[PDB]
Amino acid sequence: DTHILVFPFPSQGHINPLLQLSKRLIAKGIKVSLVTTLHVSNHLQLQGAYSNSVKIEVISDGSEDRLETDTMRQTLDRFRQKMTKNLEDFLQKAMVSSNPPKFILYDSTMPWVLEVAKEFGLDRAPFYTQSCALNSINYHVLHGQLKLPPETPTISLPSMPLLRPSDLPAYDFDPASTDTIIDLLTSQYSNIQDANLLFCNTFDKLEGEIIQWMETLGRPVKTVGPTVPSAYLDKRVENDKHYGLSLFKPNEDVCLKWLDSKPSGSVLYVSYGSLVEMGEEQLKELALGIKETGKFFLWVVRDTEAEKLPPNFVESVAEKGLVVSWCSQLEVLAHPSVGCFFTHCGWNSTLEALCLGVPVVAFPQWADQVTNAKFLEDVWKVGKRVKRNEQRLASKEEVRSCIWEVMEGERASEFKSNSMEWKKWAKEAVDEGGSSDKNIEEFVAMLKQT
Repeated sequence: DTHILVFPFPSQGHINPLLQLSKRLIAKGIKVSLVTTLHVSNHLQLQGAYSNSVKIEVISDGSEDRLETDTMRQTLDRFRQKMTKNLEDFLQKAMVSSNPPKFILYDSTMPWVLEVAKEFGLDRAPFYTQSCALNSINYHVLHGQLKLPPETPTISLPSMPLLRPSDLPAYDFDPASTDTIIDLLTSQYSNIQDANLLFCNTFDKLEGEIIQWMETLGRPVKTVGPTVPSAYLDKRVENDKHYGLSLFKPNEDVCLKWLDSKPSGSVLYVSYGSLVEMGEEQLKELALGIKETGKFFLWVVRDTEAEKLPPNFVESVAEKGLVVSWCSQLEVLAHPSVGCFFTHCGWNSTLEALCLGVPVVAFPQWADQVTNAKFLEDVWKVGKRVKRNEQRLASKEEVRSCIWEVMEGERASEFKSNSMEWKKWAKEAVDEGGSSDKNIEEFVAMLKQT
């Protein structure tokens, strides 16, 4: 039996994609051990009950954890030194055991894993959990064809759409972290020469040209996405309705009953992200913009954010708006009453919109979200970006008009038509003989050749 290690970066947004790939691998008979920290194993129940369940390997004592006093460098230098020793310690034992691991698949955000694999003579592959488009951008920043301040008003990278400065990741919301973030991002492409493969959380129909460009860098590139549960795609992995490894523990939901009573394709599902902190002025323009559409909306917004809503807002939308602390985004997006998705354009939510065939109103906030929004609007053509002002503030009218344009406007039919197509192609890719299934089959066969 073939054994591999999967080593995600310990942050929500990064763990899910690897857990999901780990499920496709165990479904093809690979034994998977998940290498992770004391902190992640305490807050997630990763241990399934079965013979083929992912084995959880805690390799840290918690002393590598982020302190709230830390400057980003401090958090990263410490994480690296301690986790480097932890992995080395783990491999010193694992590699001389009964059936040692034949591979380590690690989040591309931890390129120092490659150096450890190299010392132990262990086959290794980084996993790029965000768009291939952002692999092009960061590679070009690394090799100098692109600067941290864009040197021109239009950027034409090879095999890419034209990008403006406002289409490029904005990592500068904390002008103290920006350089640290960019060096960490650009450092994921420096040591690829020694990578067995480069895994990408995308699919060939979505980013084909960019993936073909990446293949020119000299290593085999395997598209294995989207990492969305099987029950919403090919449905070949029994019970796969959630991101996690252990048996799904349903919350008590009010959202689906509410959606059941609204017309087919009628309601705007609103989520500007579980991690985004939105200022009160923008929050109010967003709220009144949604209200000024007169459409049914379901808005999921956590209590610390909900606190910042205009005092009488929730009461004023008693008829049309359901504003709640939690729903299952996957179950909401899959619901026939949901016609449009107002999103922050995080890669994970972007893949879910594409997979579940829901047109978007793109309200990107930080980082790769701006580039994800550019592709959703101009490349995949499944909706529109809220126009924002010089101040970056999106007015209530620009929120209202954008929602109306996507849901009711001239290109409304086109957005839905294109979303149904991307839903088909996404399912195709992960279904038997799909571009992604074939990359996973190929990988599994290679592993079996030890």
